[PDB]
Amino acid sequence: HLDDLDRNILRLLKKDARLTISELSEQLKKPESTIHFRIKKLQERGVIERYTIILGEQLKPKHLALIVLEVGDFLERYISYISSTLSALPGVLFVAKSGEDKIIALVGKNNKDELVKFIEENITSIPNLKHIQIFPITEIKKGEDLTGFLAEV
Amino acid sequence: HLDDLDRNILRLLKKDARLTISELSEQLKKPESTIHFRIKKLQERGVIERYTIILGEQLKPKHLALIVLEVGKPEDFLERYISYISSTLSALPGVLFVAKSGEDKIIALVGKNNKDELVKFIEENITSIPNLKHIQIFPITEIKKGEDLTGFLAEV
Ligand SMILES: [Au+]
Ligand SMILES: [Au+]
Repeated sequence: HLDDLDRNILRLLKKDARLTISELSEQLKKPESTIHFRIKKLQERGVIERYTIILGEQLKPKHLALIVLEVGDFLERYISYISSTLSALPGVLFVAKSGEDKIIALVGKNNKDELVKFIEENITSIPNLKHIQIFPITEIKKGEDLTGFLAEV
Repeated sequence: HLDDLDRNILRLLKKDARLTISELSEQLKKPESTIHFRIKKLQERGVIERYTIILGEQLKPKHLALIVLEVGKPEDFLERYISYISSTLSALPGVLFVAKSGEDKIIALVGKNNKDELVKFIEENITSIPNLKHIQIFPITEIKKGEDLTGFLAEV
């Protein structure tokens, strides 16, 4: 399906999605036609799903915590309720189900006491409620751009 | 300092960064030269940090897991030991995502294609790490907010 030309195109566009057809041709030493037709195929077959931007600077939250929460058939539904409630809240960047059972959230605020207060009013406050682990993120070694990607507004 | 027009431009670009200035000016009802200037300015200040693509399900990992490691004992040695495990993990295929929590934990996001490749991954690269007090594995069953994370982090 994908050969090395497709993969090289995708790698360049992951670093800088502004790169035009003549630019990729000059960087990849392939004719402009060839590249044009490859890109057009990656887009029609959904391999490139979407073009977006990474936010930097004053729009990445300063303090991040990862939270894993465990609730104690009504169960499918209660996790659905908690997770839509968390999804609607500002500074909640990522929400996922895990097993039956569990919710993973990444939350971010600009003040650490604001992040404590937020946990504490919106998460530790959920009824039935067996366990919660909070993992404040002190540094990111790989995937630093994730915050700028998930960050809203 | 950001105003409503700054935010509105960013929202649309976060939506679809293929949107050109003339399309943004039509959608926002602002002269083209204002949009243009605002975009150059956000790019210069690093508010728009980077333009990227999100990969489609052919290149996304089908099975994702979050891993939480807690080190028992490697204080200057703890810091250095975590760096070592961080760098070892980062160099591995499928590793999305590595972060340090507090002085003693490593958080990783791993994608593979089966259950299975993940089990085999944990056998080989996680339970082989010496001096770990705790290992937790949280399979991602369903992403509710942020589903395009794995298309963003997917390596090719
Ligand atoms: Au916290
Ligand atoms: Au395992």
